[PDB]
Amino acid sequence: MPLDPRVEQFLAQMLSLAEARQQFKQGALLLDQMVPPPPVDTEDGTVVTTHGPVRIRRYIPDRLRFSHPLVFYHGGGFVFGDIDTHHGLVARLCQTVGATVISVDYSLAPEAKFPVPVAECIDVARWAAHEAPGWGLKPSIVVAGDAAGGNLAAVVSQRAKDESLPIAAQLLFYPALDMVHETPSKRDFARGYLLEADAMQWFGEQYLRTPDDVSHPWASPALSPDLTGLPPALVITAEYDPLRDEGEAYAEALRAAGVPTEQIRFDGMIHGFMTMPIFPQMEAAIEAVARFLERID
Ligand SMILES: CCCC[C@@H](CC)COC(=O)c1ccccc1C(=O)OC[C@@H](CC)CCCC
Repeated sequence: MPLDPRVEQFLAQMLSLAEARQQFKQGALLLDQMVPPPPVDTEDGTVVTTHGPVRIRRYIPDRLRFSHPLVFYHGGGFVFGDIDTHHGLVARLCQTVGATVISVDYSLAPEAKFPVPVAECIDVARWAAHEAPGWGLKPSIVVAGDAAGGNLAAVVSQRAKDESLPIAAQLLFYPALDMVHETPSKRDFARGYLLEADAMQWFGEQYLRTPDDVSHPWASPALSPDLTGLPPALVITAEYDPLRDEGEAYAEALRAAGVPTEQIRFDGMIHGFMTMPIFPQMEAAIEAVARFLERID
């Protein structure tokens, strides 16, 4: 419950759009150098979405143990990140679960704005549902994402029924869910825990079209008043993350809507930890993912 010691060390030791994207990529590949991912067979590809081609990467496990494709949406505040920044997480998800994983390079803001990545993420999920029989898998997919990518996975899940899209589960890793309400964790951990109040504002300015967008349910899936019938859900939070309370409240709300829900707070942890392989909690959370999906298919 105190701040993990390795996290403390991490936090102690630490301007242009293109080069802000760059330092994000460099921070990521620096973590991967320090703690290399397992080897995994991949193949690049493209998906035709209603907003353009979107690059994807398919991960193939050494040993296929799971009978649904995972579709992973990377985080980074809708502004940063890509297939490469999240390779360390996706590689381990692929090998630990023994699932084929579709990692998605959706359109980043501010070039694309809300709700372009929502539509594209829906299109890729539909693509994967269509391909699944030909991979030898069940047609129902698992959607998954971290932070901003958890937001997308949550919106995709809520829109699944309307869009005739089969989803077997949703893995939300410290997701952003509510852009309207100021929770206690948002106030208590506003500064100093990697993800900051000022950054969250800036991401919002880049992603949304106008301030009114914050209350739209495809920006804020938490405001959706009827969560009955949604995909079984694994919701992971970090204790010391401003996003913690919305994530946890959402899992509570799903539980009360009859949705089979597993809720896990990682104590001592901060936002982003599932892409930070310097922390052993990253692999623990990946084992949590593998255990949860055993209870699915
Ligand atoms: C090896 C991979 C490198 C990246 C890794 C750190 C080394 C993880 O970083 C993060 O998770 C992260 C860090 C800073 C800013 C944003 C994020 C992020 O994903 O979500 C931002 C949230 C803001 C609330 C979107 C909500 C918009 C209202």
